[PDB]
Amino acid sequence: GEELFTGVVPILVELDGDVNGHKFSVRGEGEGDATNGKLTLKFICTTGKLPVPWPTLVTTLVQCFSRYPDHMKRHDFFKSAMPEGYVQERTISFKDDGTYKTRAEVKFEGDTLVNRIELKGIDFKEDGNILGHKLEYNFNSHFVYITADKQKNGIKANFKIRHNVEDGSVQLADHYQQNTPIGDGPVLLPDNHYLSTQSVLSKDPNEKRDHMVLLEFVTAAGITHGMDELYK
Ligand code: NA
Repeated sequence: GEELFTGVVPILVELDGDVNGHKFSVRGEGEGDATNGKLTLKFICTTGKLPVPWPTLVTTLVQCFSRYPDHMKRHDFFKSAMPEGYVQERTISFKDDGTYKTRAEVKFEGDTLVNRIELKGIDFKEDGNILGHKLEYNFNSHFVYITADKQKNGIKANFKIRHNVEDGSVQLADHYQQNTPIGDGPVLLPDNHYLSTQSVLSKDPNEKRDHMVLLEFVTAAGITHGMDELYK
């Protein structure tokens, strides 16, 4: 629950991926400050050069660090499932191109929040925007729409990621997401709401490996009951 996130929490991220047969691994380390909604992470492709653009992996590479307003805390499924954790699965459909399917487990190893991911990508075009590395190294702001999934005792989400392309166009990546708690502990199943996300991608000038430095800010919104400063 909430008590596990009141301070700064170390994060580890591990990703094993296969896109069109290209096998790669990514490791990340950093920390999260859920009280402010802030993540700071650095990711390295430990197998060598990454075969897809780093921005395509941002959403896959810990929504338990979202800042939920006080009046919305009872709608925070992600923290409610901690420390035992949750499974997060997605299908990501790149318009006019291939698809990623991802399965991750997000849980605590003691003080550290760990996101361990398997990713499979298929049907990508060899000189599409992904395998052709035509996406700009930057990231837009989005809304993540959450609803409860009673049957699976978890949540579903949907959203559309917009990836800038180097020729000025936009590459859409449609996200379908399901989260299921690990084990049988009680959880908070929320009313419909959304996350508001913002991200900054950068590079470490002293890092020669293929890598991504990430700053991310996420808050929850879409419910107003109990937010008394809004009465005025
Ligand atoms: Na919360």
